[PDB]
Parts: sequence; structure tokens; C-alpha cells
Amino acid sequence: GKYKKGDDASYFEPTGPYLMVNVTGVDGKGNELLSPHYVEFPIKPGTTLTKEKIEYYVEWALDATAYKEFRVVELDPSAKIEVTYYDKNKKKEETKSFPITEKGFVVPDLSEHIKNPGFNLITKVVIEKK
Amino acid sequence: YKKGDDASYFEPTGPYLMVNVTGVDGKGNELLSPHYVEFPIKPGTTLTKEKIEYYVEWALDATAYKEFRVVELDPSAKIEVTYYDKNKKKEETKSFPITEKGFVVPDLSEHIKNPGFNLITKVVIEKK
Repeated sequence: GKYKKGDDASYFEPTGPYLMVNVTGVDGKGNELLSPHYVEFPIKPGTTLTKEKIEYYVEWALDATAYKEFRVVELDPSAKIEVTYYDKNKKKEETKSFPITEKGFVVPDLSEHIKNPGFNLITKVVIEKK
Repeated sequence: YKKGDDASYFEPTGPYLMVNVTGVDGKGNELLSPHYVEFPIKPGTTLTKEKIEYYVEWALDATAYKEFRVVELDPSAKIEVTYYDKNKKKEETKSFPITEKGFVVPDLSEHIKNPGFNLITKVVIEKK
């Protein structure tokens, strides 16, 4: 490609829990500047993900694009981290949502159901150049 | 490695600004009929009215009017980009007005590697 997202990034699917960032970067006046690029970051259950760590993960997800030099200004207040998996026991698909807060929430261990759950972050973020 | 020197004899492989300019004098007599030039651009750049003015002046340097300066730009000018949305399977077109504050060049990577940002305008030019 002309900008192949993935310097070295794993060629095969992740072997453990990961955070998937899919943000759309916008300016203040509501103009879309950057379309969502797929980016993965491994995470560990037991970790606490706060709003500040989320802000830094999205700034790092931009470094994978042409907007590598932008900083996060403001994260959509309604963003949440969602995870979807199939529960072995009940036999249904289930989805958990965690809100992005200052105190934060702890990464759950869903390994009993899936070894590599995908924690999804899909929002808009106002970004500005450094 | 950035975005290319003297520019390609083929189609660019990165975002680029296509400049289509008609140069007139202070009386609207036409001096230069539509003249086309390409400039590579980088997503994330803020394109202001003043920057556009400089780009059109540079566009004139490859013509009999290289010694002329841009005096006024048509106030109805706009930058438009047309691409094919890969999610919607349709043609999409975005317009950006030329203003003093300007606008930030979007990255349309998800849909097209080398989008062409079209600038069609008429400008008053006068010898320096």
C-alpha cells in the first residue's frame, strides 16, 4: 500500500486480550479529519484503564496514521469500551460495556469463554496539532 | 522520506492539490485560460486563504505570467474532493470553503491513497 497500517504489528490474530481502537478524529466545528484505522494494543486483566490512559492509547493510535503529530483534545464523553463474546454456559452472545471515567474500571478476565477477547473503543475525538 | 520533489509525470501516489486557474486583470479581461498544476499535500495541514494564494502564484510560474502576483482570489472559490466511499459503495463529495482560518486537510486513507483536492478559480493578477 501507500501507507500500510502495521509496521510490524502481528500478522496473525492476537493470542490474548487486546484493546481495539477505532476512532474518528474531528475538529471543533464538527468536520471529520481522520477515518477510523484499526489498531491493537495488548492488555492484561487486572489492569485499571482510566480516562487518562485511554486518552494516551488513542494518541498512540494516531501515531499509526498520517496524523501522528496530533494530540487528543477531548474524547467524546459518551464513549464506552464494549466487549462481545459467546458465553459457553448460557450459550448466548453477551456484551459488556464499561464507561470511560476518571477512576476507571478493571479489565475483567473472560478467558473462560475466549482467549483473546477484543475490548472495543469506537468514538469520536476532537484532536489538534502539537 | 517525505512527498516527492519536481512531481511525477504519472498520477501522484499521495494526496495532492489540483490547481485549475484562470487569470484575469483588474478588468476581468482574460490573460490565462484554465491552467492546471499539481502540488503534493500532506493530510493534517491547515489550508488558509493566504496559503492558497501562494499556491496559485506558484502555479503561475510555469507560464508567461510568472512575474505576476495574485492580487485577489474569487470569493466564491472552494476546494472539493470526490472519492468513492468503500463502506457506502457510492460517490461522495466534500467541500471546503476558502477562509482566513482555513480548514485541516483530512486523511481519506481508508478510501483512497491519492485523493485529488480540486481548486477551480479565477484570480486577479498584476505584474509585480
